[PDB]
Amino acid sequence: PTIAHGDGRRPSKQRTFIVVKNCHKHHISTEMELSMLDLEILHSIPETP
Amino acid sequence: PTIAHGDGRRPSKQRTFIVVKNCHKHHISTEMELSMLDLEILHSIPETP
Repeated sequence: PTIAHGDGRRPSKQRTFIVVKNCHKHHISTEMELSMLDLEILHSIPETP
Repeated sequence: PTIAHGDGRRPSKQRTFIVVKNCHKHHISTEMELSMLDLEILHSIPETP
């Protein structure tokens, strides 16, 4: 908006500002290790304690 | 008003003051701009959505 003033200065027309805001994408990585012998007995079901 | 005194000083009379004040004027002006196309098609009826 504007103000009207009695002063001799020119009045200024209606004005709008159009503003663009942009994203930021961030990337996150973690790592895990698993033993082969550990993965071995998982499939079978145990019989002896 | 005044207050009487016993002294030999000459008396000041009844005192009257008349003060005149007048208006002051202010003018206020805004300017707006309207495009041709808006004001034209306002009269036009909607044929299609």
